[PDB]
Amino acid sequence: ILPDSVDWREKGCVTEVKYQGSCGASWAFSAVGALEAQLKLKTGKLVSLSAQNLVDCSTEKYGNKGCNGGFMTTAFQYIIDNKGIDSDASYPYKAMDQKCQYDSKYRAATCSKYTELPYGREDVLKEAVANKGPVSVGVDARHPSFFLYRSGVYYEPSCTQNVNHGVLVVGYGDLNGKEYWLVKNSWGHNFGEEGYIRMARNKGNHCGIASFPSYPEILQGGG
Ligand SMILES: CS(=O)(=O)N1CCc2c(c(-c3ccc(Cl)c(C#Cc4ccc5c(c4)CN[C@H](C(=O)N4CCCCC4)C5)c3)nn2CCCN2CCOCC2)C1
Repeated sequence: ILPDSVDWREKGCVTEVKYQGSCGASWAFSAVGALEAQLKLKTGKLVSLSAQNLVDCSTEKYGNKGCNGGFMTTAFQYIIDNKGIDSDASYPYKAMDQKCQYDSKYRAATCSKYTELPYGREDVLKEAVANKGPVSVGVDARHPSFFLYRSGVYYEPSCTQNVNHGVLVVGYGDLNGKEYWLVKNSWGHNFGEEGYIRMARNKGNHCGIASFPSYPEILQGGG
């Protein structure tokens, strides 16, 4: 059923790693990264979507606080409510709160709905990553080892299932045995392995990677 390893970069479904700088917008980058994959899947076009759009426009109605943090799930809801999100090129990232400047002329994607996965279920997360696409997740990124990660599979004994940082699961596999989740971060290419971190998989919901997963969908009609 499920492949032993998945890497959605292999299908050209993952945009370049972004750099959030001095702005707590990991939640926005995680959300656009998940939708970028669906847009390529459904239309063949890979285009970076506007995290700034979310920072500026998905605000108090969505419990989001711009550069002070927010949630992928309600980011998706904003995109649904708004009937669109702009391309990154048309609405570029400035790493600060701005007035909402959404322009339907430059809408690059929509969202029909989003699905939240059950808490801590790494088997269900694996199936979604394999069968649906990259999944937005929160992790516990509070511990210094996360900041210093360079290579290998990340395991932090002090990690908890309480999450405060948004990332994108773009695959999974095993490094010489050691099972991992392939995680796209938004701290630029100088973080980890060219912007990516392999996070311990199947170790009791390590760092909360499976605590609050979600993914959006762009539906093609229905029956
Ligand atoms: C405690 S819990 O784990 O139990 N859990 C509690 C329940 C929960 C959590 C997450 C979740 C899932 C995924 C992510 Cl990614 C995040 C997050 C986050 C986040 C992202 C960024 C920042 C902060 C937090 C905190 N501030 C940071 C900041 O300001 N910075 C400025 C200085 C430099 C950068 C940092 C930025 C949170 N979903 N749900 C379920 C839906 C919760 N409903 C969502 C709609 O509304 C009402 C609440 C957290």
